Amino acid sequence: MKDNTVPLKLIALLANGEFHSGEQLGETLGMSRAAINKHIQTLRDWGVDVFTVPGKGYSLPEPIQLLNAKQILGQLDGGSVAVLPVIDSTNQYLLDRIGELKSGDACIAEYQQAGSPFGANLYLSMFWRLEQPAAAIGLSLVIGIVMAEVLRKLGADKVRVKWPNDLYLQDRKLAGILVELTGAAQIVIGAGINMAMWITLQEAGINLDRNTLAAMLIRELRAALELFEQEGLAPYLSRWEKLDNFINRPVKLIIGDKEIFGISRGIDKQGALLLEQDGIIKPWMGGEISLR
Repeated sequence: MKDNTVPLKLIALLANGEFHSGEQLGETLGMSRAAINKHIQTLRDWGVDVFTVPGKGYSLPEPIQLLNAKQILGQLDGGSVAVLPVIDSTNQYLLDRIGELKSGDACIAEYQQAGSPFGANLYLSMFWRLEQPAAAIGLSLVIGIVMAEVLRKLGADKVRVKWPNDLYLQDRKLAGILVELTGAAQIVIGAGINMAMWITLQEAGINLDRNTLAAMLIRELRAALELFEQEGLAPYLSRWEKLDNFINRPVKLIIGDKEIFGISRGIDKQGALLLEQDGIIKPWMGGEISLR
């Protein structure tokens, strides 16, 4: 894989949001001001905002945070966790290593070359092997709960879930989850949170430490999945209820070509959407919910 140490090392230098000159950078990095100039371009290539001013140098319109493996692993117990601020995709990374992983192994990033600028979002993926493809929708629901739960704990109180895989805030999307199965069912979960700049944590006054958020999520996700793996959904049913962004609200459910109108009533014990239409209530196992 490509080596991005310098740019990173560099972005780290500039991170404080102040001004720094090539001379300045060069000596700390031990290299020509010509090189620096070269690495600045990269940053630029990653969506990073690095302003330049003649008799002044370079700086960032805003100080920032960077994943820091140390910190993260410092607050975790066991299991591999690959912290790669820069990567193609968190999911593929895992996908490609299906044979060397274990349930719980993870991968974290703040920029995906594959696909959104460096640091705007938090990416996380985790691997898990269920004893039996018995979950899925179940699974996705659990992931939203936890994540919503975790965010709340750090203070983003109005975070809610959107069946069956998004997180919402003020009726806008803040995060998305994805689940992928592999032909013992091998799964790779992935999620992306909108940290900073559809809505974002910053956008709404919340300013979390990303390393801690990463830490908790992994911890928490790992706990929840093993709970899932043996009790299924039962233990979340009530939790889902308190978080449902749309429960008892009129929604529109697009299922294929079909645009179906109704009132959300939550989910069933199987994680199915309960849609009530004209005094009738039925469970739907797929579709895209939207506000109507």
